[PDB]
Amino acid sequence: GDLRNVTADKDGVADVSIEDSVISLSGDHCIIGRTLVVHEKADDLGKGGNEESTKTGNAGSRLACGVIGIAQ
Amino acid sequence: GDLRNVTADKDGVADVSIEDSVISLSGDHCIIGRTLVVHEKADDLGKGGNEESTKTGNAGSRLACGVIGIAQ
Amino acid sequence: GDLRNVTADKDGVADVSIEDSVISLSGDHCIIGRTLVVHEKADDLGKGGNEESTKTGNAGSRLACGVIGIAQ
Repeated sequence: GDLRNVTADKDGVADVSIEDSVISLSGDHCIIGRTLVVHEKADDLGKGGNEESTKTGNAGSRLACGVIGIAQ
Repeated sequence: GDLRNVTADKDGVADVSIEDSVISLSGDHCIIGRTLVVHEKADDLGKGGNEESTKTGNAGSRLACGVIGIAQ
Repeated sequence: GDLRNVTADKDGVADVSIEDSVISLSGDHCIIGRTLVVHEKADDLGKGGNEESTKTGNAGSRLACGVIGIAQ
């Protein structure tokens, strides 16, 4: 036994089935301006930092110990 | 036994079924302006910070120990 | 036994079924202005901070120990 996830189906138009998952949606991110200024200083961002990841994801830029400055 | 998640179906138009999951939706994020100024200073953001992740996600930029400055 | 989540169905147009889950929705986030100014200083944001996550999510930018400055 121990099926742990089962999605049966016989007919049906445009049926949706979401079992144990993670869904994330965003929209538009407009920025209108006339002057953008960024000043930054960093000195110590990692001193033996361990990091793990298993079955992860994101809809953008991925980084560890970053000084991006201006992202998008 | 121990099925833990079961979604049966026979017919039906546009049926939706959401078992143990995480859903997150956002909208638009307009910003209108004429001058954007950012000044930043960082000195110590990680000194042995452990971090784990399993089956995670996000709809944007992912980072650990960041000084983004201006995101979007 | 121990099914723990069961959603049966026979017919039906546009039927929705939400078992043990987490749903989060937001709307629009307009900001209208003529001058945006941000000054920031940070000195110590993590000194051995452990962090875990399992089956999490969000509809935006994810970060740990951040100095974002101006998000969106």
